Amino acid sequence: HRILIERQEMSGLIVGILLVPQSIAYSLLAGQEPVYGLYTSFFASIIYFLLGTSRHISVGIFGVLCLMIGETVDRELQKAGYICDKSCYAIMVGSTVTFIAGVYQVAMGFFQVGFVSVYLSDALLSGFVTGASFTILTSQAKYLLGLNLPRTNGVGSLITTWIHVFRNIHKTNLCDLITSLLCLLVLLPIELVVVVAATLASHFGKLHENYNSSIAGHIPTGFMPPKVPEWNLIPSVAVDAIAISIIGFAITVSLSEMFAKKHGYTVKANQEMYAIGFCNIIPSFFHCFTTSAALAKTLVKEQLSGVVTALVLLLVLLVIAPLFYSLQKSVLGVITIVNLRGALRKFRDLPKMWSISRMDTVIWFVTMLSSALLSTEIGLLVGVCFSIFCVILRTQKPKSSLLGLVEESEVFESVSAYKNLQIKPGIKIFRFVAPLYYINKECFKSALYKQTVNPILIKVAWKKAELHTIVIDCSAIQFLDTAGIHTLKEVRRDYEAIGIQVLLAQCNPTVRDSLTNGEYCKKEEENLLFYSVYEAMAFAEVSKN
Amino acid sequence: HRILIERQEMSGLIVGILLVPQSIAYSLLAGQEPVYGLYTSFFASIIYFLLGTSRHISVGIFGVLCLMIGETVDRELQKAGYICDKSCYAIMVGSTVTFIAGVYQVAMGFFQVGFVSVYLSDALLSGFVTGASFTILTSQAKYLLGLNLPRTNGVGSLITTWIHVFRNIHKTNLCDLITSLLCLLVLLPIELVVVVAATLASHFGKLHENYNSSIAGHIPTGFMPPKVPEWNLIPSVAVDAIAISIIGFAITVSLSEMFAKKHGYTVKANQEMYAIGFCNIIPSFFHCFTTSAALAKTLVKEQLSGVVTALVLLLVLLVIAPLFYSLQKSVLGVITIVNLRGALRKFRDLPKMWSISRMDTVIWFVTMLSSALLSTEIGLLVGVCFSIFCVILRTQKPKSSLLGLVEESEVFESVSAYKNLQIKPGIKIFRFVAPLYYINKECFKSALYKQTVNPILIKVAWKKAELHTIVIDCSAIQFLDTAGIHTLKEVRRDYEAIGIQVLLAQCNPTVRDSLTNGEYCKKEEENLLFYSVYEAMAFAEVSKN
Repeated sequence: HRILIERQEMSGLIVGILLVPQSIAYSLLAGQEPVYGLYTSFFASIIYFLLGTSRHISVGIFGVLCLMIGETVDRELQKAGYICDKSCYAIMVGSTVTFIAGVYQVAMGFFQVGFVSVYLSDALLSGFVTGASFTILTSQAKYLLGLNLPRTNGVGSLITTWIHVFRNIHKTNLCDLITSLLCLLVLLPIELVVVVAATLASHFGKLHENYNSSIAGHIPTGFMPPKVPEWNLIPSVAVDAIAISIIGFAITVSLSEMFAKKHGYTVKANQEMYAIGFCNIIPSFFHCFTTSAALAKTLVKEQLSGVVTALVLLLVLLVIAPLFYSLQKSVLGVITIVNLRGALRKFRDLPKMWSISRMDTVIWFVTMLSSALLSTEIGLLVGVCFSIFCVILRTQKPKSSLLGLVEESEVFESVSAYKNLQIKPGIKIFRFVAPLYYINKECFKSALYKQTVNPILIKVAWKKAELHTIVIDCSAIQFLDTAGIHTLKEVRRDYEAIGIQVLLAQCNPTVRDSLTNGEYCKKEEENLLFYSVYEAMAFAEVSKN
Repeated sequence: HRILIERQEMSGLIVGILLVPQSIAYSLLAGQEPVYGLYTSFFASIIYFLLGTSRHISVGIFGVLCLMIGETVDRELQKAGYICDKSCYAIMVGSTVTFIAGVYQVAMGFFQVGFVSVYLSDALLSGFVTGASFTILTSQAKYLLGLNLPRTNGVGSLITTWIHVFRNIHKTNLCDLITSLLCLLVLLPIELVVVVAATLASHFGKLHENYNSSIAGHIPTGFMPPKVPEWNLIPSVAVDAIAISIIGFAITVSLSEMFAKKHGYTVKANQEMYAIGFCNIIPSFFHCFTTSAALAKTLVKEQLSGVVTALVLLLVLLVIAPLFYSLQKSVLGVITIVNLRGALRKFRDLPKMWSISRMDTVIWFVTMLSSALLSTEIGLLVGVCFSIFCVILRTQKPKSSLLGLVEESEVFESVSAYKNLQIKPGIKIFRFVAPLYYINKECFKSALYKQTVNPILIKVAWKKAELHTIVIDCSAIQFLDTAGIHTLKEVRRDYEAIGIQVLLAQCNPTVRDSLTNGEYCKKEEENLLFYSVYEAMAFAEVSKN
């Protein structure tokens, strides 16, 4: 009773006016002069308009990217202790990091090795974004309170800044706090009106006369010399540029793909990789720090309209620049806070994530904690690795149950999950859902010994002094590592020694090849491998009689 | 046409005489006085006899363990630049590492958290052992040549020592080389005769008169004060002790289990963990450096006989000690080389490993290279992580094929691997062997779009301007992460929009719960989930007509 089978041989003005206040900071947070953030936004929009495929996205300054480049800039400053002065040296450092990141992105795009973008899960990404949003929140807290705490960096930056704030809660400006409260209650085209009102009030009332920290005049136009990167700092920033490029292009391709799935569906991942690479090389020579697809802006916008944004930026870089100076830094802080509100709202729908899948929620929380309390790069690395390990954990504990026959059908279901299932005596069909390899080898052996009889104990009892065949269903066993071949041979040998016959059913072609290479089936011994659970069970029934 | 199923609610003298020459070195390699290796062997045998369960093993000095403790000792010496003198300080350092490793082992045994022992595969272990064997070979090369190269440590120790040897190949003793050649040709109870002859020749001929480096007199007995560990160096050695304890107890349990499987089969893993823990704490207070199950000795032996070994050791520690001094260090080198021959022979059977499984062979080679060229601890870590990643790689590229019906049966086989399979027109049964999660989501979508039609392209062609149902077999899909739920919903939506009906078959109970929680099945929409490939295919056949 066997079957023989043979194998084969426009709206841009809004964003453009939202980007002006949304840069000074993302530039101040980045630790550079405010006009250079505007340079970054302008060059990013212009470059993406020249070449790009998203057709609905706002590439440019990305909070998290600015935070990472700022952390790298601060570390390089502390290492060097810095013509170069202060702003210029940091700006060159940022440009060097940008050039290296763009080179990495373009190399990955050309090599077609962009598969490294699949290790992010979007849950790791949401957690990482939320952690960075909290980090930006604490960074802007000192502008919110008009404080003057010393610069801090490294693991535990969040808690260190918070405890410094607690140390000198007092001795504030008390005008920045008041205007921050006013801007907060207004915010909760609102941003444009808010910045206009704040600028008008600061200019009319002479806020800086009361020691209120405000934005100084940023040099209009300028930037005439296209200073190339120094390239001596290349080794000192390469490791940071790796993570910067990975995050930037992964977020860009994710946003492009999601918007294309919304409509159009014409986004080519390799083309976006090329575009984000050239959005970090050509601008890098033009005093820029980074570029990536911005989550919030994209929401504000929702690529010709992008040109409009650039135009507005150019106007702000041509004649509207003095209209924006002498503006209190607290307004930039509250603007940053209300833009991070969008990423912060992900907390509200935490139960929805918990209901769908628990391990993902656990990965999300672990990534959040590692990317907020610890450093950003360490947080992302902890996230990617934790996700890879979680896949391993699912294999280590694997569903395993006996199988029962469904009446008037050949369907074999799980008796531990489905009721009214018939099992004839002397036949036990074991089912192991996960792959069998070195990790769950002991678990597979223990589960089989528990559901069925234990051959070793019964043999030792016999030496001191019902069930006759076992049908091991391998339908769900995707691969069998060297340890698996040995485990299966050992199981068969023990059960043969006790007096039981072990039958393998529904084996994958790959598992069949692995068993054949391991000499499990000997030389056409037969009665060991079967193509269906039903056929093997009927064969056992015949063999018993 | 559906089925309704409801869910449930003696020989010891030989080893003892082989251990004397097999310690001086494993002590010299460890960077300590030779008599302390004998102390370690004696205390290990005595402790394991008092408590233990292997009943066939030779716990004691393990080459790799001695190498690791010696590397830690050398690094601590360089950090401190060292009453303490030279030998005593290093000995205290080793004892501290031993105490910390024993504490770690006993804590893991008590906590029943020994599951961390399942991440080694025995292929990673074989590669790690081979790499350490090469490291010991290069370390003993300088005794083989009677050289005097300066001490080296860190990543690239092997190549650095080799290039130093090349730098001064000349200016050798030329007597140590000759006696090493003689011992080599004799070796290739042989070891006992060899050491006896070497000692007799060295004593009679006055080899050290010709600047031949020989073993100095080691203090007989002694060790009366049980000097407790300093405990100030505890933080400086904890990270090394972690790896030391993991390797030691994993090797011990592996050897105990394999020998028990050979016969007896009474080894309890937790009891062995406790024993190896107490084999590194009580001796640690008695001037010992480490303890683990030795691979080679065990072969020499093959626990009452272990006592015999201790007795011999005690005699060597009582009155036979001066019988062993003034013995050329080259003899110890050749003895170490011929004992590493056993681990080196694993190269000969490399094709056998390649035939059984290729990825394991790749893991073995990667671990070998990382544990020989780079440092030992970095090699082991590179091994464990690489193995965990390799499981991920198998999922990223997953077998995927269409399914065909087997004549006069309900068996559905793979048409890409099995011939003479019937597929009626308009039905395509896709099979995805690996789990569906964030890693292979794109691969699953691409494979399905390739074998069947591509809904997005056909829809865009229709907008610019045969197959009617798809049965997705989920029998091998163990788990569905949040991304999987979204991918399946997107696939169903696209195929519904084009005009095709998507059917899921043989879903696991866990996958059913995941789909239900993700609102894939809506509210009893039916005709979406089926318990068998046959039932869903017949339902499609009826629905077409």
